[PDB]
Amino acid sequence: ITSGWTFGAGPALQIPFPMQMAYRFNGIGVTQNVLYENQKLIANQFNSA
Amino acid sequence: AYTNSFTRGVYYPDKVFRSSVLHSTQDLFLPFFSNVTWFHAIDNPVLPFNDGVYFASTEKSNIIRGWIFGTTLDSKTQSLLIVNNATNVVIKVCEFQFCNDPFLGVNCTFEYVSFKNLREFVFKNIDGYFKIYSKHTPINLVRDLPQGFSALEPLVDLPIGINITRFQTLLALHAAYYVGYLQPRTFLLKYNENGTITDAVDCALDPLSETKCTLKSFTVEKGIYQTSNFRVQPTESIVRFPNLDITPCSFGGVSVITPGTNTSNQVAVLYQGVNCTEVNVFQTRAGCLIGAEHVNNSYECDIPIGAGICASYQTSQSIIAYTMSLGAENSVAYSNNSIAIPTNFTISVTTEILPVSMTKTSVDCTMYICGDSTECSNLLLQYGSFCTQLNRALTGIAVEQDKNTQEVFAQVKQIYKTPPIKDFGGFNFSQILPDPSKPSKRSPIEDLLFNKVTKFNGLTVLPPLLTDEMIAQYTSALLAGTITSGWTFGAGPALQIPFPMQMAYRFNGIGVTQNVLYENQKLIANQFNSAIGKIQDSLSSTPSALGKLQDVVNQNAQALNTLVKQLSSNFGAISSVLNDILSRLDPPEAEVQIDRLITGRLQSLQTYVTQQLIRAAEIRASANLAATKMSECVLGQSKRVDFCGKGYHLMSFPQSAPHGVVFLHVTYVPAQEKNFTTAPAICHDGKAHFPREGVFVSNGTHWFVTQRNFYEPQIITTDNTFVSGNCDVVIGIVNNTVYDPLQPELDS
Repeated sequence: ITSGWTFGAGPALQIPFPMQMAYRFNGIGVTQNVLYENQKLIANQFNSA
Repeated sequence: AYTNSFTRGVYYPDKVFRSSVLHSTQDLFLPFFSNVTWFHAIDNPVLPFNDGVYFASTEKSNIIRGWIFGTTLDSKTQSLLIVNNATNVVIKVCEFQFCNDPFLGVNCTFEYVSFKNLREFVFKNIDGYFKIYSKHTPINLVRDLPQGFSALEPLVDLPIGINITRFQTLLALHAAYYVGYLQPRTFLLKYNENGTITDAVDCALDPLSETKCTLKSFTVEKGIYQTSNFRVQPTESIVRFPNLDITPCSFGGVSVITPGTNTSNQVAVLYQGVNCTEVNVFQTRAGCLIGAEHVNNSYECDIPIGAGICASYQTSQSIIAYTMSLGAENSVAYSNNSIAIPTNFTISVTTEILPVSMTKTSVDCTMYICGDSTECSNLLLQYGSFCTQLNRALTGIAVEQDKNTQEVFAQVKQIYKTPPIKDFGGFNFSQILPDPSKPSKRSPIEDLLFNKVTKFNGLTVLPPLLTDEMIAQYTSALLAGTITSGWTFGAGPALQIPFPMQMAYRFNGIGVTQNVLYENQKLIANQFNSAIGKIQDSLSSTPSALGKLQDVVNQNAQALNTLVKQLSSNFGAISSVLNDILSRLDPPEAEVQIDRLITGRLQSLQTYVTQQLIRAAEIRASANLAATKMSECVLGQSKRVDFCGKGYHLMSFPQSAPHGVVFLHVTYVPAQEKNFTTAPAICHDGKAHFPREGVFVSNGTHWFVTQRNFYEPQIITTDNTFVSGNCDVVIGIVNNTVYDPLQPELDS
């Protein structure tokens, strides 16, 4: 949770959670701004889930 | 506690010429704690007796001259009474008029008629005969006799055993006694071919010797073992039988912890499941310990004992107990405006070992069970073809082995070769490259592996079909194709692409700009060469890699030895030699002896094939995994996390091993990091801006953009940014300006 996947092969590097989530979303093939424009609703959905 | 005829006192039970082989024999021998003083008659005369002397010192005599005695100081029993003419003797329990005090001058047969020359004697009255053994060396000092390891070699004798009195090996040419303290147990011997051999070993000096005899070996290796189960002493029966509740007594194994023999010899003992209150003392949950203490400092596990506690040879080094330690703790600073970035890299080399196959054997059921006896056959045929179906199954697994080998190493269609010029842009691949100068065509690391890595009763071994030579040919061809053509040849025809842009492609595969390689070529080459050198040295130094292969080799050898040994038992039969069997004792109980033979080989050879079959299942899963790794990580590049080495994989080369395979992984690792600050977005002209790739950072007075695996600031333009939406909805935008790249062309 603290360092994403960075620590898996080297020294851990701090990085904000929303930026990590944006990296994940770009990984799946969606532009990053979508996360920013809906982050509150996404967090609500995640808590409900 | 050793003061010698040395570890003689092992007499030779018979003349059977065992040679260079282990065998432990239980016989009549002598107990511990033999001490004695020197007295007056109101410095070693006749000893506490049996036949000779004790266990450690040095001498050489020319001393003894005279005698008037009895060997038991009686002369009614066998005295050292010399009316024995050295060719014929007299020994008299033969009843003559005995004088109660002996004298000296100025029927009881040897021909057959009335000693540091360590000739043992004979008065072992198994039905009344007489004889002598013989060996030789002398006494001029405290005790002695010499050293070796085995019994000697056979020429002429007539053996029945001994009854004289002074425990042996004897004292002569080429007040009260003194002897030492010896433990009686079995005695292991090793009759070398040349016959320069004297000694043996005991089993219960201490748990060290207990392991020594339990493992049936001498070079006890570092580890933990359990000897014969220590039944908790049932001093008396239970008061429960006829003529509030009662619970039976416990029991448990006795465990021994020890370092290597050459390392040291001090040993501790572990008791399993027992309570010390109910039996140095170290009370623990596991049980009782000696030499161990609750020590504040801790380490990782080195010699595991169990129950969440591990012991090691530690403070010099001694057997101590410590609580488990996982590792150091760490934490990081996470904030809404924090970020870390690396700046430097490095190159690493790792290895990997896997088994590939196992040897093939065969067994001839009919002769193994019958000994090639017509009577045995015409009795045995009534049962069935179970042995034949066993042979069928064995043949099936034998062919399956070669099937697996061919499957794993049949992934190439065409062979290649390297050009005579080895100009490879500074890279020195001569290490893993085969050398024609050697008698074989293997690389020096393969040669180092080959040097470092080092029956007639119907048993047969089937040689395989593939040889080391063309296995090496296959490996060399694969390496040459890989280096010459990259990964293109794995999908179609051969295409030539040089190494520099080959590695440029590899770097680009992991999101790294290709100019980095061109701007660091010499550094990367030097790092690679140093890594190759250090892996040569590491593999030349550490010998602990080959354990996986050694395990299966020793497993098969042990199984074969066990099945061979099990034949020699009697299973209740009067004899084990079939010829004497049918000559004397018929098959009312030779039919039960062949029944127990066939059923004992049902378990033992169905389990030959059964643990060899579970072993085949394990080796087949291993071969499947090996082929998968071959194809995925050798013919291409894998995006899987930690599937092949640690880090970001770049290159892979396979190497051949006896019944195994060797891999080298080349990975990329970041080295140096620095702190920075970042923000999500920028609002220059009231409009939101986002990075096309990378991330936005600031040095404090300026703002830049760079990739996510290497630090390289860049000026913010519209080439790497795009517009989407206004600046109100987003959170954390900044009031910075983006430089317009079209204006300095428009003004010009």
